[PDB]
Amino acid sequence: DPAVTYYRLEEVAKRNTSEETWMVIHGRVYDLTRFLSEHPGGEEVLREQAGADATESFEDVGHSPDAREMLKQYYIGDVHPNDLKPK
Ligand code: HEM
Ligand SMILES: [Mg+2]
Ligand SMILES: [Mg+2]
Repeated sequence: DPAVTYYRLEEVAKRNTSEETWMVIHGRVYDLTRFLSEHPGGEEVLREQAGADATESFEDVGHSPDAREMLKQYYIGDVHPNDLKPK
């Protein structure tokens, strides 16, 4: 619990603009505000899903091992349990 700060998806949803962009990937929240400019796939696809769980798009694109490593530096917390899928 403790080493983990939780975020309700309703809060994540509000970080959907260039000033502060967050995104959920496999139950974890990422502050990608500084990452936007450096994303090889470009900014637009990230703006389209900012504030939301983009796990499915992330996985369908087929990101590389180094892409997944890059996620870590932007990890800020976990999705609140109330917002998680039931199974
Ligand atoms: C809205 C979610 C995301 C979408 C739709 C997306 C989409 C894409 C697309 C379309 C490409 C180019 C495909 C190709 O290599 O031919 C790409 C490449 C890449 N993306 Fe994303 N991306 C997303 C999130 C992220 C995140 C969170 C990171 C990590 C911080 C990331 C890191 C990369 C990197 C490093 C590449 C270069 C190719 C690779 O290493 O796999 N992307 N992305
Ligand atoms: Mg704040
Ligand atoms: Mg590695």
